[PDB]
Amino acid sequence: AIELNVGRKVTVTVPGSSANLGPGFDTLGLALSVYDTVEVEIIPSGLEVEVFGEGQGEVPLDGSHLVVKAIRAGLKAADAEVPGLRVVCHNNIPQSRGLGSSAAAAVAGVAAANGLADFPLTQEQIVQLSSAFEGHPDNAAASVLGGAVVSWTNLSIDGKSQPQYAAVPLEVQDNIRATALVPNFHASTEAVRRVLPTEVTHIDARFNVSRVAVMIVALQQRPDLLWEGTRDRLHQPYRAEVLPITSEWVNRLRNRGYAAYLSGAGPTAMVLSTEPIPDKVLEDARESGIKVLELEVAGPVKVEVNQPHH
Amino acid sequence: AIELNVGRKVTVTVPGSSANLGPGFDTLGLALSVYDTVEVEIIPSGLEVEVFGEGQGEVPLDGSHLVVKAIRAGLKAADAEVPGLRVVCHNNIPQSRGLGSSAAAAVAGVAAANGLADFPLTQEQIVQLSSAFEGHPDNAAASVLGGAVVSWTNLSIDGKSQPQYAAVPLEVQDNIRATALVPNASTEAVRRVLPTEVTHIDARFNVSRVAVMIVALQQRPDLLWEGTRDRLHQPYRAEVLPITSEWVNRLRNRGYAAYLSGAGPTAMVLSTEPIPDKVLEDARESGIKVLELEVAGPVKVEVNQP
Ligand SMILES: [Mg+2]
Repeated sequence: AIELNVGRKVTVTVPGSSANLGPGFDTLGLALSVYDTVEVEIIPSGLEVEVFGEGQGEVPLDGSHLVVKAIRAGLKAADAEVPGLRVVCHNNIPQSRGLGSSAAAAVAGVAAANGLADFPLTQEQIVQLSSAFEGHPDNAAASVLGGAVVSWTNLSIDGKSQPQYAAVPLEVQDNIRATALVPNFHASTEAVRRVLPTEVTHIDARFNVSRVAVMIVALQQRPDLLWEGTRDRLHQPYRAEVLPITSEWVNRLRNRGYAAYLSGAGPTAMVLSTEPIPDKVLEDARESGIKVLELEVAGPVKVEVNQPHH
Repeated sequence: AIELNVGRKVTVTVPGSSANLGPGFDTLGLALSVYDTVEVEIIPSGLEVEVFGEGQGEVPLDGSHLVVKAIRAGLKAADAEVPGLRVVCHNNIPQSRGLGSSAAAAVAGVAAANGLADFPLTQEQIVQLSSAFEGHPDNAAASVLGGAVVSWTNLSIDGKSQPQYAAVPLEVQDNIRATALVPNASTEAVRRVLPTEVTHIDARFNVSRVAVMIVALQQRPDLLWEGTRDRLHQPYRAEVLPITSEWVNRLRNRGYAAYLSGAGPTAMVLSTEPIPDKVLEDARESGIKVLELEVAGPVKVEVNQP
């Protein structure tokens, strides 16, 4: 293993992301313009980790351990080692709201480690390493690649064998935007997959196959089809049971023609459009205690090298 | 939840520990005179965690997340809340070498949390909390109570929720010392070798020897040798840990009560007189870092700023 020098420092800016996008359960992801910023500096000894981003008076954020584990895993894959690390995080991605906070933290750490080692790893390797941690693969890929992505896993059966995680970028039309409606409750709990059935009808499976295909063309060239492409029968009807309020916001929005869907497993409802959502709709959400984020589709994780080369 | 004051600071000193002690697998534990120091201070905002203690040029140490996890769980149990934490660790307990570094970090965090919240927790609660992170109350209880301890990881209450962890102090003879032989290995998943079943006769053996061991620790150090014999984990770990198993055997073949500390790779010897240099230096040649330890007292918490 090559030893990296004291003073080497990078600054990683990683976007959050939204998964599923309606019918694209465990496969589609969309990077969003809300960011965690992770500075990593090689120091002579010790591990120093700082995490900031919570409101005044509130309890400290999560993910510091996740960023560290990801940095370690990246350094290993880069065949590099360090005598010491200082890690400083400014996290703006809302956590446990279905906006890809954990996945982004893993991506930041792998990408930081890669930058520190002068970038020996490929994008494909970064997607592999970051996806293996806590956050889902469709989120991690979005945070790495930017834009909209298709992701998939090959469960290697010879034998253990960690799964392959792969992803490819979609083209997104430049005028598509994303508006998040983020409720307060840290719920949903991990009982949103205990609600997913073991069996579905062939007809419903068929339905999702065609609507995910429609969603992909909607994203790339037909934003008038976003409403059709965000229909789902594989996960949202079941999760609606657990998130009755989020479901009412999605239904209300969809009934008015908005391409609304459940962000990941919730409770955030996301709306994709080419025009801004009307003020009255957004202020109604805000008065109800729902945070409104008027976001852009984000580009890829960015790694800036702070320490000059000589 | 009650909000604790900004500027309150505690300093926790925690001992490492040795588990099993031969036959007392997942039960016996002994606190040892090598320490971690954890300072925790409530600050206005954010989380700041620092861990130091590795040698010059070495990769940084583990356990910073464990200490934080433990502090959180201790704050929850104390029904306390904080706006921010500064956590600084100086660790001397060698990690992944059977000397209870992980468990001590958990103990440090819960104890720091307890002290920050003005000590509303009982000793028994602190054992429960800190043992939960490891599933190894023998190490955890040792670091909390000090001395030697008997712990029962069982009461897996009940089907299914959080198992209860408890322990009680043994009184150790004052002239009993511990000499650790640390290979300067430790590849994990070490229950490869732990079988699903074992013969009633081998089970018979350990039950009698852990009992001999308790008496040996309390009043008869001449029985340490007999008390440290095992047939429930050490012959199986001997497969994955040779050199360790050979240092154990050639020490037991002389006048010495040697056992596998935790799961290894450290070999530990309990005795009442110092081990001869004419054997220690023979170990230091073969890559072994020799550590002469005493039995430690309980985790200590200083409130350095009210
Ligand atoms: Mg994963």
